[PDB]
Amino acid sequence: GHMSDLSTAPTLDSLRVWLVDCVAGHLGLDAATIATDLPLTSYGLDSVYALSIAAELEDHLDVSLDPTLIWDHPTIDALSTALVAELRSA
Repeated sequence: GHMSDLSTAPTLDSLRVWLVDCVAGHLGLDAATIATDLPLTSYGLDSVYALSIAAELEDHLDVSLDPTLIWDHPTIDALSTALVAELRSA
């Protein structure tokens, strides 16, 4: 019913959906067929794209990403895991 935001207490569903939804909006394609199970390469984006794009994404969640790290989590599964981790250590 009520759409929960995060209240400093984000949920895996809110993030995971954020990532896929983020790409969908970015490219404009359908989220159900974005690439949640595929890397960013599928978008055919240049290396310079990740810089600005990866910056915009993380800039939205008030966080900074690492260089070799971005190429480490090119998928939503990894990125989401890392994102939720920001709220959960272990």
